[PDB]
Amino acid sequence: EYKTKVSRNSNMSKLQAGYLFPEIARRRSAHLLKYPDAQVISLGIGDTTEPIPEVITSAMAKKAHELSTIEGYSGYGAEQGAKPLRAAIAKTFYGGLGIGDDDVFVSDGAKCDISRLQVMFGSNVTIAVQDPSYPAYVDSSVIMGQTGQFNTDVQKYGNIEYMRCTPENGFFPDLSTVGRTDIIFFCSPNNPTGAAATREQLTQLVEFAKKNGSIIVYDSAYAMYMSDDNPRSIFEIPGAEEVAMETASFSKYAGFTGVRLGWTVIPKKLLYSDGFPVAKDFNRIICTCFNGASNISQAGALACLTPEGLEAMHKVIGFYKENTNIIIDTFTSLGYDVYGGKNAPYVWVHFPNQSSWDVFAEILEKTHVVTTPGSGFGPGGEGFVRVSAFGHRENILEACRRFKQLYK
Amino acid sequence: EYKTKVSRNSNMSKLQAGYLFPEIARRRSAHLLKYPDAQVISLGIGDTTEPIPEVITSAMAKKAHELSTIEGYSGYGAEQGAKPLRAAIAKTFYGGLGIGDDDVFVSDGAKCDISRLQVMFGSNVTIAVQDPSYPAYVDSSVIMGQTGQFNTDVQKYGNIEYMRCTPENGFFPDLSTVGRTDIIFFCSPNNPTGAAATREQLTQLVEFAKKNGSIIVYDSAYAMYMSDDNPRSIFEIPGAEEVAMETASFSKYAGFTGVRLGWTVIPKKLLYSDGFPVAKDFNRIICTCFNGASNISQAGALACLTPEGLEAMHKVIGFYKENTNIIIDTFTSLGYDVYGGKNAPYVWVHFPNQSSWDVFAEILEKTHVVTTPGSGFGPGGEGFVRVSAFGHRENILEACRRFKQLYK
Ligand SMILES: *Cc1c(COP(=O)(O)O)cnc(C)c1O
Repeated sequence: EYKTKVSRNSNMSKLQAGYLFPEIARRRSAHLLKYPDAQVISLGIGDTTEPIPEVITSAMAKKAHELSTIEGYSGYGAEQGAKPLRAAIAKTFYGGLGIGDDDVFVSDGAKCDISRLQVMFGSNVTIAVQDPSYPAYVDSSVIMGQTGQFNTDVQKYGNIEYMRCTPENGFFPDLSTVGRTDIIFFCSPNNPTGAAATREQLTQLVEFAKKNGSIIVYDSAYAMYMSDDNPRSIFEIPGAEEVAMETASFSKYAGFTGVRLGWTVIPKKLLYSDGFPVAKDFNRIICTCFNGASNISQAGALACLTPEGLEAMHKVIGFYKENTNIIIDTFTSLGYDVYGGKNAPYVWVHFPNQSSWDVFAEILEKTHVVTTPGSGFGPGGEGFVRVSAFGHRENILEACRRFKQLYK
Repeated sequence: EYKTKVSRNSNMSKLQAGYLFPEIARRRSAHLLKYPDAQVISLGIGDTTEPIPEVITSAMAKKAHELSTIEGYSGYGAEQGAKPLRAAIAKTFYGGLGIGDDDVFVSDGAKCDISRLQVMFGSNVTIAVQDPSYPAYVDSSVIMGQTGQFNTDVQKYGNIEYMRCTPENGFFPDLSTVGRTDIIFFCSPNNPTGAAATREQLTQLVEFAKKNGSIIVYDSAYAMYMSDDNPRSIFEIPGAEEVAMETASFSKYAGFTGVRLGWTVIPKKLLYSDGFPVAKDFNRIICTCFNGASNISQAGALACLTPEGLEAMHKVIGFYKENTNIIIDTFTSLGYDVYGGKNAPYVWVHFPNQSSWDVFAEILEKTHVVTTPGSGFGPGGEGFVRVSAFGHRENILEACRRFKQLYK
């Protein structure tokens, strides 16, 4: 029984358990083993369910055809992203906010941007996250050697600042009790709570980062579901250009979850403590560690940033916000406290006194509905469950009538 | 100017000057500011130039049309890649070599595979690479914390074993001179040299990884260009499954360079010194730090692994193999030592008593042909130049009459 002499990466061993999502999918592969005929409805992973609009798919199909012509054939392409696409993103999403074409970095998706940022920052930085938050920030940090071990008494990795975002503080932390770090990851609208920060809130966030000499990594993945009058971008806060970057994705807006495109914006005025432009480093990482987003997907996102493309996406965003209103109403009618739902395609449901893993297991077994337990998302966390609103209309109506049968 | 309080990642300051291909791209733009009317032919960056075979692009297109239907809409994940694709890759390139479906991890390409591997390994391993070798292994190693500083005397980074590969050893390390490392990056058919390890050399390498307790990262990106009767996979060497993983790309066979599809194979018996399965850590990385190759790229890759697919790839590999014989004929008829171009789309031309940067500057200046100086690939390296065989036939032909003009 042979073994090499290379030691496992000790940051891999720190990881408490497997990644939240494959584990949920694991738990559900198991349920369809126990019950091969169960009509399983999945509102677990925020996985878009509608076709991509024909305006996007034609662009992609035509790009594929053109690769078989001498004149349409491209090859390797700027790994920063096609220039017309960087421009279109700058203008569409950041026009009037001080961002140029050269500040946008197109990628194969935000999960990949996140880990690209993390290799760039290195393992000598400390980080803060919202609690609860999206598990890829915490997990990438452990992986990169930014942390200590996991403490099972608090449910926290050591050396990470966890910023409690609760129903009682509007899901915004009390920044007077948050310890300085190098990096602050901020998701708005938040996954899993659905909370979108206010102009005044983000104002404080910028001031805080500016006082502590921190970088904010702002995740606007969901910002197109905004209903309230709140910034969609951090760069709307004057002074964000000296302390902030933004990551986003086409997945939620265009349904590109299997299709794969995002970007990150690093402004010319984000500098490390020696004056070295942070953008200059991310560019160096992108050239050595990534090979550029797919040219078919880039033609895709290009067609998105057009009157028709934007119309198409508004429609699909409207469909999901309806599903979410339906989910909100069902749990409200059943007597539960539900947050989120206004500014994001998922709802955040309080089950007081119960473990969220237990709730998840109950709903799954009795209803054949997949949800996501809150403590998948950090210690603040327990016992909320995130219910996602990405399903066909019939599927959400039926999941909803299941939750109705189940609860009193 | 305002500056944050976070320090630059010291692994990025280690790096330097500033990635080779940008460096050549500059000198190419500089050159054209000098010769505005100049007909510049690029035999530089190894980049595919023929259209993707129709049978591929049709598959990719049809996939794109399908994302706009209820039936054929997808969504996320299985970031390991789709089952049928992993199956087809296992069967087609590793049939008979003990490799299961589950050992194959589909990625969006070989540069992103080295990223993910290097993060899985962590900052604490040491690495051996061939000298000259493809920059991505070296630069990614620096980025990850694996080296010390660059030494301008010898032109190498501290803490890397550079395994020299020269005319005098027929471009294979003399392994009894090679110090132990944790990882050995090994590319055959090699880039830049075009040299493909023999069955007896690869057996020597595995036996060396076995006694040193090392991991081989075998790079078969050019394996489909093999002409000599040499193993195309490391897994052809009995015992490789205990000490080797393999990394490949569709970029150089279907011209996927701008489309983006690769894979990495990790056998079941590859373990760390504590008995832990390397593949498991890899699966954890790909799950948390990547979101999968594109569904459209996967559909393309699947169309390749079919009789028509394979027929198409052979015809393109053949086109470029004919380009490369013409390059060899011409340098050889001109008196030089010319290496590779038998098992690879690269010729390795010896220009003794000159620096490769000057031969490059000379060729570029006086013929309007871009090459790649051998020194961009490491000290061993000096002074060859690499000539790529990817371009249109007329372009290769024209560059070749231009070489004759130029030489003695
Ligand atoms: C082209 C090439 C690869 C493939 O890179 P992709 O990211 O798939 O394009 C890998 N290794 C070497 C040495 C190469 O030349």
